[PDB]
Amino acid sequence: APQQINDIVHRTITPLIEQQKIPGMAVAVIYQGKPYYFTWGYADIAKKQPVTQQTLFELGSVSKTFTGVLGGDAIARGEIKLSDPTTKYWPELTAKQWNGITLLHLATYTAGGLPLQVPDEVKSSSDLLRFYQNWQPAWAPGTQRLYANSSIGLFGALAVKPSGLSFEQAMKTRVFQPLKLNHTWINVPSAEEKNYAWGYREGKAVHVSPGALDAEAYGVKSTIEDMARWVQSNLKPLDINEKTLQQGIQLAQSRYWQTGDMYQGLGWEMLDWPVNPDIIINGSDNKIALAARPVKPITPPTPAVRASWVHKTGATGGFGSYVAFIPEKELGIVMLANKNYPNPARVAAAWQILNALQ
Repeated sequence: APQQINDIVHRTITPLIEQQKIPGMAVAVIYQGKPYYFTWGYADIAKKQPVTQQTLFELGSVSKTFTGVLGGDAIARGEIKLSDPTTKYWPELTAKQWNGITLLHLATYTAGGLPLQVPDEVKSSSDLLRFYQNWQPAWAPGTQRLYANSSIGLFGALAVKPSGLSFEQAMKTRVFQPLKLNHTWINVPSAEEKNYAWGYREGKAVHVSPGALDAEAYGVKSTIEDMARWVQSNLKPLDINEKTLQQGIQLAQSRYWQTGDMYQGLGWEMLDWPVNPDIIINGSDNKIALAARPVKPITPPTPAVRASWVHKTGATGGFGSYVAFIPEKELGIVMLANKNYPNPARVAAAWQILNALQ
């Protein structure tokens, strides 16, 4: 098998890299619960530093899966409930449109049309309150899914408030450290900058800029080894000894809403396996992924289904990442690249590889 894995990966990824002009890439395949690593190209082109298994990539919105699991862990500690009103955790949010908007709604993009980004002009805490106080919803809570950093970003910031920890402290102590993710960072330390790839965008070497709620929505950087361990932990939560973290991983894969063939978890998105690859490939194009779509609630939320395709795309200006896994098959893939290339190309490649190995 390890050479069959090698050949399916090289047959699929090597043309992808040439077609998309990807400067550097790391891939981890989880096959029967074990990781196999592959690297291509350069972490820093100007310096000709190749990608290795310790290169840090920006995860972009794959960070939402960490936020979802951290929120699930808070649920399992009894610190929050997803049915709780947002205003329970932010009493200054007095404006009337927030009546009935819950943590569930924020976590799952169903608050009623919160926008894709927090505006750049939002810098201070008072800016952020004014932004949400003045937001006018386009839909009633719990009726339309509209993917939004301003939604799940706020979920993450509020979910950690009963703990008394900052979002970064909560994430480090409750998720990163129990799972031994020792090269995963919301802020890369000075000592670790040496491993931090440059992102590349139309001839420019770039790193993600600070923004409001960035840690919660798109701010994690990680290595291909830590992301393989993240997939392992999400594939087999019963191997995790911290009970509320085990339960939080499970809660993040519960099915809270359905739209089309897709189910919204906490951060993670899920479809039944085997999946029609046209559905996930086309559905990752921004024409669908960024569109408003009607949702139906699932009641009670379906406990994490083993025969699922569980996945998340992520981008920053200079990076493109993708994670997919199938709990029933103990099978998954991470793809990290320092160019933001179109999602359907990532999904089709990842599906080609896991399909071959099922």
